[PDB]
Amino acid sequence: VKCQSPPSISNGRHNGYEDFYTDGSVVTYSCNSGYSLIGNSGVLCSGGEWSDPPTCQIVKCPHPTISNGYLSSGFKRSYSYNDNVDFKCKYGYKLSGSSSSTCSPGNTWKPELPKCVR
Repeated sequence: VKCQSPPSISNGRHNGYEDFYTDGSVVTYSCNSGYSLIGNSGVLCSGGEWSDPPTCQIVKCPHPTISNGYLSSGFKRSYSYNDNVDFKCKYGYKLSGSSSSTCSPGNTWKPELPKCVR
């Protein structure tokens, strides 16, 4: 079985390091300047069939806010895919949820923002 170069994708493209993949190979796809590449940064042609291909969407999360348990490690007026914001529970409060989230590739803060509780 063989795996020719992968076809284009969601407004994105593919450019690994060859033009005749076969099996167990991978291709780091590319997204238009502005679209985030979601997935395992590399398609996976296994058995002559490309699989688990990444996406080319816009990863612009809202804001990693929370009940006083805001973050104090890396928070910018704007973020996108990654940018893990650590949540500093305001005062001796506990963060019910996750004290460390990140601007995922779906425009959000995963895991679910934390909750500063007592």
